[PDB]
Amino acid sequence: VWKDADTTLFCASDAKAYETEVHNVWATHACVPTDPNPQEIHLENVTENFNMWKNNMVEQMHEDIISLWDQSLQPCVKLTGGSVIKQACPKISFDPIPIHYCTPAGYVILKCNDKNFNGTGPCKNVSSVQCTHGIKPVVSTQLLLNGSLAEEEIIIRSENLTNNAKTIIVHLNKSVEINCTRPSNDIRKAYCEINGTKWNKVLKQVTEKLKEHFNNKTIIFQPPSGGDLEITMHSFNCRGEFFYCNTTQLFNNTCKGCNGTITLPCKIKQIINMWQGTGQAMYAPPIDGKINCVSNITGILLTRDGGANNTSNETFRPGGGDMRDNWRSELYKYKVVQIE
Ligand SMILES: N=C(N)NCCN1CCN(C(=O)N2C[C@H](CO)C[C@H](C(=O)Nc3ccc(Cl)c(F)c3)C2)CC1
Ligand SMILES: *[C@@H]1O[C@H](CO)[C@@H](O)[C@H](O)[C@H]1NC(C)=O
Ligand SMILES: *[C@@H]1O[C@H](CO)[C@@H](O)[C@H](O)[C@H]1NC(C)=O
Ligand SMILES: *[C@@H]1O[C@H](CO)[C@@H](O)[C@H](O)[C@H]1NC(C)=O
Ligand SMILES: *[C@@H]1O[C@H](CO)[C@@H](O)[C@H](O)[C@H]1NC(C)=O
Ligand SMILES: *[C@@H]1O[C@H](CO)[C@@H](O)[C@H](O)[C@H]1NC(C)=O
Ligand SMILES: *[C@@H]1O[C@H](CO)[C@@H](O)[C@H](O)[C@H]1NC(C)=O
Ligand SMILES: *[C@@H]1O[C@H](CO)[C@@H](O)[C@H](O)[C@H]1NC(C)=O
Ligand SMILES: *[C@@H]1O[C@H](CO)[C@@H](O)[C@H](O)[C@H]1NC(C)=O
Ligand SMILES: *[C@@H]1O[C@H](CO)[C@@H](O)[C@H](O)[C@H]1NC(C)=O
Repeated sequence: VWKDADTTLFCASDAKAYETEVHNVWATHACVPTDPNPQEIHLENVTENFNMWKNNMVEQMHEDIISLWDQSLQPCVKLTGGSVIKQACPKISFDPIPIHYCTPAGYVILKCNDKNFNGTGPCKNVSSVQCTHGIKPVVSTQLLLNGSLAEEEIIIRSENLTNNAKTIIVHLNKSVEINCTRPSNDIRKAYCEINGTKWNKVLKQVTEKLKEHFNNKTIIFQPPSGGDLEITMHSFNCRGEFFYCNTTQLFNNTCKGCNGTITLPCKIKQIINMWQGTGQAMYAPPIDGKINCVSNITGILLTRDGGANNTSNETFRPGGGDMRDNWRSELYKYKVVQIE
């Protein structure tokens, strides 16, 4: 027997000894070793209600990544309003690793094994576990990177699809590779390569699905309508450098004669609007050599235009900024219960 409850979680990872990569270093002192023998217990004929938009695990993971980034990605200058601090900012080794979130004695994690689970409402195939799976804490905007994939169809996730102020998480069932490079020897100019055939096939399927939720209306994609570079661009961190990539070529409804390699223009930025809290961090110029990251696009962050009930269209724009939706997109099938 159990009841919905919150408690302090603990983390587990496969961190290595002597490795200087910051995620490894942080997991070495902040987490325990991964469960050598994990085994979930199935709860026969048990239906449970989940709410990925109201999940204290998300808040706790957010706390951890903030602590991780604050211990590892030390900006040269942090203009956090008023006075400014110019601490140490050596170049570091940055590559996220999987982190497990685990419950203490007296608690368990309920796991939604419904393959069409959209993140809210009842779950028919419930299992109990001691730790979540390994979740990579990938910080990004617009595109969710290096995550898990929907096991069946593309899933639409939203706290309330009818309210246009609620972010939509698109969970893909097929990943799309995005290959980003800053060639060696403008040191800040880069480019991301995406296969256009693939991207346009998935993007078409996303419109088909969104049609299902918006009574077969005309689905239109448009670039963000204003804001800072972090959300009008696809932002992410590659080898400790902050990439800002123009996704206009991705969120055009054009696709013809357009089906080759899509080349997104990118910049490595030194001055960043932080995602942890309102403030500005400045880092040193980028490192030498070929900077390259090959990542899987496993989801999209979408915001729907308002003032369209009286039209025949629904316009969708890439979103982002609140990193909790990134953790949400992986924590959606977990919930913490107390053993009564
Ligand atoms: N948890 C709650 N409830 N609020 C937190 C909000 N608090 C306050 C201030 N916050 C902003 O103001 N933000 C707006 C800002 C643009 O002005 C950009 C920020 C960004 O996402 N930065 C970013 C940097 C690097 C990478 Cl790689 C990346 F993927 C993203 C988001 C966030 C946290
Ligand atoms: C229910 O979940 C279990 C894992 O706990 C899985 O093996 C099984 O295929 C699931 N059943 C359905 C119908 O999805
Ligand atoms: C998710 O599924 C539940 C089923 O109970 C439904 O009530 C809810 O509207 C769905 N949400 C979305 C965004 O499809
Ligand atoms: C990228 O996707 C492929 C297939 O979708 C998968 O096998 C691979 O593990 C993924 N890579 C990462 C780093 O998640
Ligand atoms: C992904 O989901 C779409 C529907 O959203 C479906 O048409 C397609 O066949 C699915 N792909 C795979 C590989 O399951
Ligand atoms: C969803 O948002 C719409 C639009 O504001 C609102 O009218 C409706 O009450 C919301 N639904 C719920 C269940 O809160
Ligand atoms: C990524 O792009 C670079 C430059 O275009 C290329 O040299 C490299 O082979 C690519 N790698 C993959 C896995 O696509
Ligand atoms: C792009 O994707 C399509 C379909 O997924 C594939 O057939 C094609 O070979 C890819 N293009 C390149 C240059 O790899
Ligand atoms: C992205 O590129 C398009 C076309 O070159 C341009 O109109 C747009 O201003 C760019 N995005 C930003 C945020 O500057
Ligand atoms: C995604 O995973 C690949 C393989 O592990 C890695 O090379 C890449 O840097 C990751 N991307 C991000 C944005 O962390």
